[PDB]
Amino acid sequence: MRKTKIVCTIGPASESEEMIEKLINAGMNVARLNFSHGSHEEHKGRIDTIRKVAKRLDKIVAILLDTKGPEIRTHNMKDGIIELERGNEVIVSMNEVEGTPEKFSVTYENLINDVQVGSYILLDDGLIELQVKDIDHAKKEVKCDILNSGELKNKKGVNLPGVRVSLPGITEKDAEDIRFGIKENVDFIAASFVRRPSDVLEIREILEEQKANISVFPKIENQEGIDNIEEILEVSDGLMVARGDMGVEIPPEKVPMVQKDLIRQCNKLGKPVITATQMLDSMQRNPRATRAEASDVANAIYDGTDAVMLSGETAAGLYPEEAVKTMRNIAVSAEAAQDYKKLLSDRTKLVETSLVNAIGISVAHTALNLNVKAIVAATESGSTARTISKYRPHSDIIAVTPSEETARQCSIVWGVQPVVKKGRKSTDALLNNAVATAVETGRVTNGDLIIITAGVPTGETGTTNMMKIHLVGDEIANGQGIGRGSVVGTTLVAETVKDLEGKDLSDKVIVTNSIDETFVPYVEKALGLITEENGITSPSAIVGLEKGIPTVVGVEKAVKNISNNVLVTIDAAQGKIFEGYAN
Amino acid sequence: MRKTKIVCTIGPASESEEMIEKLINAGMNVARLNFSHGSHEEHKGRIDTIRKVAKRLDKIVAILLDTKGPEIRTHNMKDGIIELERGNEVIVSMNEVEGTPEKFSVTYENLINDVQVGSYILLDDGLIELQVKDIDHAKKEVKCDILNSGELKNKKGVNLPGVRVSLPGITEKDAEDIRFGIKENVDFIAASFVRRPSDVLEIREILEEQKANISVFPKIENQEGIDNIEEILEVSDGLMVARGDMGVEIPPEKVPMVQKDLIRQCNKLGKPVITATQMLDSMQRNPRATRAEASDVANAIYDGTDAVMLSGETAAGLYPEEAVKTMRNIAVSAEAAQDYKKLLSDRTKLVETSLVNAIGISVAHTALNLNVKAIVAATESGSTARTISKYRPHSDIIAVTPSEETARQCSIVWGVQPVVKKGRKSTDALLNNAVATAVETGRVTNGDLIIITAGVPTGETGTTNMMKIHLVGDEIANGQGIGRGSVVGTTLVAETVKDLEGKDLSDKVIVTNSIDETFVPYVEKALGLITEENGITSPSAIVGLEKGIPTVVGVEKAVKNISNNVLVTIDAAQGKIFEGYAN
Amino acid sequence: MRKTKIVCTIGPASESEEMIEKLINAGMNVARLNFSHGSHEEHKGRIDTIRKVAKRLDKIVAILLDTKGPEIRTHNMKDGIIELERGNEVIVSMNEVEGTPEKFSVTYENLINDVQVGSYILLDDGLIELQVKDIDHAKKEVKCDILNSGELKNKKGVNLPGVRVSLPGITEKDAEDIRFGIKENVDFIAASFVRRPSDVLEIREILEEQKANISVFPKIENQEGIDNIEEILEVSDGLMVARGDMGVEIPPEKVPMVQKDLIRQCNKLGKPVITATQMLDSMQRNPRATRAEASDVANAIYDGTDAVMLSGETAAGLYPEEAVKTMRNIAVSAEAAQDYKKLLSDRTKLVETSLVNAIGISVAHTALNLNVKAIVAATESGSTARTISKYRPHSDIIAVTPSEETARQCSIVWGVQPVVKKGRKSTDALLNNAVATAVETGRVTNGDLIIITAGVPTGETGTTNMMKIHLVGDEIANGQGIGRGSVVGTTLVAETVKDLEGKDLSDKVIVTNSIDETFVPYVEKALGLITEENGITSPSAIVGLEKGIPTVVGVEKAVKNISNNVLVTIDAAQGKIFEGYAN
Repeated sequence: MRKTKIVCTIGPASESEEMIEKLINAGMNVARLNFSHGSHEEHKGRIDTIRKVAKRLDKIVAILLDTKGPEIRTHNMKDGIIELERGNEVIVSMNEVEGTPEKFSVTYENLINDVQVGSYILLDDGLIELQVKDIDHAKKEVKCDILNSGELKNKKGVNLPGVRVSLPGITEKDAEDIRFGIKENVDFIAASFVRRPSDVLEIREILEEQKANISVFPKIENQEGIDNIEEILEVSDGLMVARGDMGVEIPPEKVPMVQKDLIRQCNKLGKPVITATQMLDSMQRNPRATRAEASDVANAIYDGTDAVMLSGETAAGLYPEEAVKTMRNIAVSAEAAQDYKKLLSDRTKLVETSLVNAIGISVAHTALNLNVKAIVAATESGSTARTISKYRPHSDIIAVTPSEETARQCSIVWGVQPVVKKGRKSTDALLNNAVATAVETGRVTNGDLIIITAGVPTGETGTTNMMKIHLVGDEIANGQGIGRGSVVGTTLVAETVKDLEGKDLSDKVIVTNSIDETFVPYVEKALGLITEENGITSPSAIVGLEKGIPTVVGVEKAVKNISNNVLVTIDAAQGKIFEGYAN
Repeated sequence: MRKTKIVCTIGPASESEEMIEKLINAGMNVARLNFSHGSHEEHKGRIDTIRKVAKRLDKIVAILLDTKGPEIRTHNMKDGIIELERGNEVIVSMNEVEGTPEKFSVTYENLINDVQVGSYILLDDGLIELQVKDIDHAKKEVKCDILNSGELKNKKGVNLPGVRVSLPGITEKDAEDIRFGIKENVDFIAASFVRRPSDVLEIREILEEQKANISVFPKIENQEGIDNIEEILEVSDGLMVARGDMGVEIPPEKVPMVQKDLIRQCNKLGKPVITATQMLDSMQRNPRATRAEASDVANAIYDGTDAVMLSGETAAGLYPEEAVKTMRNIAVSAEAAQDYKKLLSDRTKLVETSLVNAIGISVAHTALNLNVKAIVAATESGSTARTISKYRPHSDIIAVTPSEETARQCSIVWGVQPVVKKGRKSTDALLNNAVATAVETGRVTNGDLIIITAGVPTGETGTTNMMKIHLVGDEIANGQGIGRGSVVGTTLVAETVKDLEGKDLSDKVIVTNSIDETFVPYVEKALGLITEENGITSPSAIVGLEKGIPTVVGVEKAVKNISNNVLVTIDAAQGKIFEGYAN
Repeated sequence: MRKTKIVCTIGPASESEEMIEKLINAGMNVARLNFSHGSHEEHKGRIDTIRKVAKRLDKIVAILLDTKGPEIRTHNMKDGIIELERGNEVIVSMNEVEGTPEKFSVTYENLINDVQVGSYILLDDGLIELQVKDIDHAKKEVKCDILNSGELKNKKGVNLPGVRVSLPGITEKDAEDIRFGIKENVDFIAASFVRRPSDVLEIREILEEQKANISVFPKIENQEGIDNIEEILEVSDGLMVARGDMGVEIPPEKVPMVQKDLIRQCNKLGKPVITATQMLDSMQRNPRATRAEASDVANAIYDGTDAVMLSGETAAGLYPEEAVKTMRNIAVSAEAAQDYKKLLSDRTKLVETSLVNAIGISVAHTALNLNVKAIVAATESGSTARTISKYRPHSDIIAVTPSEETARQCSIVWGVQPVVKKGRKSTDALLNNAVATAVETGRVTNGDLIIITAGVPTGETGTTNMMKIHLVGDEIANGQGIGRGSVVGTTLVAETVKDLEGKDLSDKVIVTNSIDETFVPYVEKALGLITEENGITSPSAIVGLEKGIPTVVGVEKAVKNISNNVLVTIDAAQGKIFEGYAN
């Protein structure tokens, strides 16, 4: 019962074997490595630690590699710092220059081809905004009106509020960074500043060369990306919503509504979504998060995020463990109080009709109606686990897989708790393994209902194409059931009529030889009835059907075999009797 | 595509081997033997004929044995005929007497205990009604006011409009008649004048002695039976609605509404219902039924009947074949024009939540949404077939079974067409047999979608607990699919750009080596695209995703292996290519 | 198109006539006066300014008076500040004392009777929590274990996490404060720390004395209040959800879910809800709100709030206007992108069946289906407006009323824009006024559909009991309509066949004398047809019905009266022709 997965950025505060252990124990599911900073040397060092500490603690943690991305910086500035007055003008040179309140240079020389008169330009993560007055293609200079007078340090960022910014999909560095991911069988690549399908395909063509198999998760940080969200997902394995970065190009006021609609669009196609940045940022400095921050995280969950990400809190914060522990607690709480009927009801309408989704909706409704304890999803790739996870059911999801990487592919998916069991061949084994695996988790015992979905035969696999509903054994006794109902209650083995005379409340299922006239007054006071032998019109059978009591007759040696005062469940249809609570 | 099953009463008109053949060919599913008349000697003679002609024509026909039942006749009457004036009085003696306009005797001596002053009494199937004026328990005579002056022949029937008529459940004769049924492994026992659960249980205790296994179908002919419908079904395997018999005790005007509500209550619990009597009665004499009769039969179907019954039409009518042929035609027509969405929508609300029904509703919705050609139900008993049949889906039901009797048990169930294949053990074999059996019926071929429901493992069986969705093979080629859509259309193997230059309409999926710049103009005019080799960002792949065309790349030897101008289906997800139409 | 109402707390930053003007123009609908601070003298000064500036700008602004409430403070502390160690113990004296790390006093002497061993106690708005170790009723001292070591200033608050805190419903001050409200005909009283019905009734008995008529809105700040939400609303006129206050006694993590469920329970009964505190708090200091804050406000709206409240932002913040302007913008945006079908569908299921609600659900569905521009609700009290507002329709609500106070009563209700028109008597006048008032708002013109709901006759009033659908005039021409359809398009007055020969596209409705054979080819190319005279089988009439074109015949002087090239709407049923777009 945890559902929403926790991604953590590893940094100086949490390279430590000792600390990486604590974070894993505190719920970390995926390790982010941010390639904005650090050398391959450093990143490789942390990867080894995570692997090592993971397989000592015998836990499944994924590695996520976050690229730096293309960007539009300012070039160097004169005296290190430069100022810009508020009603004034500035010239943005496409050619490199030293910074002056008049002449001022940007690294993306092709800016002049993207903007036009009236377009806004933002500097130092939106610290001070400019606006395009004139464009001169001879001199290649863009003359602008300064608006929010502020200082300007050296290599500070520039943002053009969409504006089809025409950078490449990936930088040369990124291209080398992602081959380093390829080298370490890294699990996830979060791609930066994505904004058209091209930008992903560029990563995927580098992957397909080394037959890489890594999941690619775009970072949608501007309008062009928001606008192209469907076509990006078409080509992507998942998605990341960087709010901080987004809040520069599109107004803070509007971001939460945008966020909702992105997450929505991922839930639709069953792609995992990571909600990123500005989660618990005050826990770099403090040991507990502020209310405004807690609210934020919750809304992340209500909106429908497969996962939640900690940035600086864990990488270079004074409280990292606390940051993860807290992240978890908020998760569990925010989930506890939400309606899985609504959640389903929303997804039932939202997703499309397909062979694969048919089984999704079947397993969803069924799990909800029959109140199943666990859905065990047998997958080689992970797409079943996802097809089940998109419909968001209360039931715990269990992704049994033979692939150690696809296990880690699932650590980020909502609801799914993956185990790695060596593959069976035939369905009949597949099913029995499922049941085994379910129980060995401690998550289900004998009373419980389990639904087993998988893609058989497991050769072609591809789509998931079947489900079995399964009550986890295993009938204590059986015989001929009269009536169709059922109940639970503690036995009262009565060897004679006087063996239950003055010591009688309701709430019990009596276990006798047969029913006399002396038994018939006591039986109707009870909850159930099990009788030793008998047929269908017998005194024992007939009395149960008359007074609406679920009964079983012809029960081999009920008085000897069935114990006294032990809780039991009787099933009128089927004619089975169980160890204590079932369905 | 036939659904509603046809029961036929065998008689003098249709004992003939020649004629029983023609009725089987004309759609007969179940053979009614009415034990109101005829000797065991005769009934045994027909049973043999039916068996013999059935297993020659290699068809599954059940036998139904219809009991006569308890009844309340008049004793003999003076001069053979007697009359009764309209404003007069008559005495009904509980002691036997010769009939007189005053003194007049009834076989059910205990009538005096069931009626009271004011109660109505009906004579000769409701020819003339009386009403109770006084009761004398000394003389044991019930003094009545005659109301509808008519003649009165000897052994004519008497009906007390409910009135808990206190006859037994079965007569001595019936008790002997049903052991004769036990002796011939007869498939069904329609029990007459049932009205409380007792009355069935009396048949079922006689069955359980010889471990008989026969389905018992009550005949509900009066208020007490209508009133106890739920409790009767609780104990019964099915039901019959005798309208003629009912129309005596409850007003013709009201019967159709009562009928509806009975059928409804059977559909709820998945018990088969036979709608009986007054179907095509004018076809004893005529070669074609009247409009009023046709309308009747149809309403039977619209109301929801698993089966339709012919009485005298087939037993002692001049046109019997014609009566069955016509019964079929009306069935097919009345089904053709009904809405299986409504039908499902009705049952979705009407039936209860249970493990078994979960699979029903799953198989129902799924079959409707994905437009599956056939639901193959693997049963040993028949309950899966029925769990599937109650939700009434468009899809043909196919009950594969190892039991030759449970095959016949299904002949009467709506939608289900049973086959008898020798049992597999493992699920994996189970599934593969299903698919086999489906195809061997000629009812599904390769393009088609099949749903396979069954109760695994097949040991415990009891409940049905799983389903598999299955597309009947078998991918002509495969490779790397770009996009997620799909289409059907005829190939155009283009070995070069000029190989499709001037000979080009839309509606085709081109099969080339790769895409040049010379191909790109033609590709976007097409429906689909299959290319010889290539990767994901290739010219061939990229152009498809841009222009929304479903494509596959990396198709081993597409130009050589895939034929020209043959209809094909391409599946963008999965990356498969099919022989001609699929899903 | 604004819907969600904005309440603003007036303070030092916004007492100014100049600034109160700017806030009214920036969307303020209700003025909060917080009686936690300030003297009657001050509050009276602001009231006058609001009234004055309101009736100069000719706008309806309500006054809300927010009581301080009962509370449990600490008494004075030694040296002004005192500290408490983390694993230590503290004694909470029910008798006043100077503060010491050991002995420590609380103003609510009866605390000892509410708590028990194990109960938690919170200090300084949940800064440091304690827990009850022992209770001594002799000394009247509660011995506690300190848990979160922190400092403790003088008069700091104490909170017992429910715990039926047995304070009174109102303080003596509050009792005097609310009579001051009575003295200024103040519109709303937000009652603090409400938690049982008693607490409201205490305000309502003080009101009923002076026949006050003021709406009372509880502040639900703890479990006892959450738990009793239904019974409190039973007795209340509305509600406030103070999140800050709530977030002390119940975990930040859980509050959003609680909030939803409270708002839900108000929407159910049609009581207005104000979502309060922690909206845009960073706008005390900054000119624009943070993303996390925006998100919050939006969720307020998605949850279903009739109103949104600004506290310190407007009262003692540097940016107040900006705070209201921004509050508005977020509102309009968060509404723009929500589904009024869902909104209705949610309320349709949620609210109960009643005579009054019948009209609600009728006016709701109808407004959605027929896409009505405005619902004009004629009220004396305001309950119709509210009956209409609870079902949340897209249509603008217009509450026409004779009462200047009930106008202000509606300023806070979702959707409702109130006008004050002097009362009519007869329904027929009532209706015509509605239509007048709707148009005079500029919100509806002639093409538009208006629904008029009201409670007639207006004597008894009480419930709302009727609705009229009304198309805002006024047929340019009329005659005999053939067909039943309708269309809009620009006229082409054709005096002859050559008067439309070569100058012909589709998209027009031709207006001729009659139809020859020379006209019949051109007519079928058109959208509509209006002909000068003619009957029903005429050449002009017949051609329209054959080719499915909406037409009107017998139109007095169509060629002279109807202008050329002016957009018009023709209605086949009714036989009317309109000025340009209708229904």
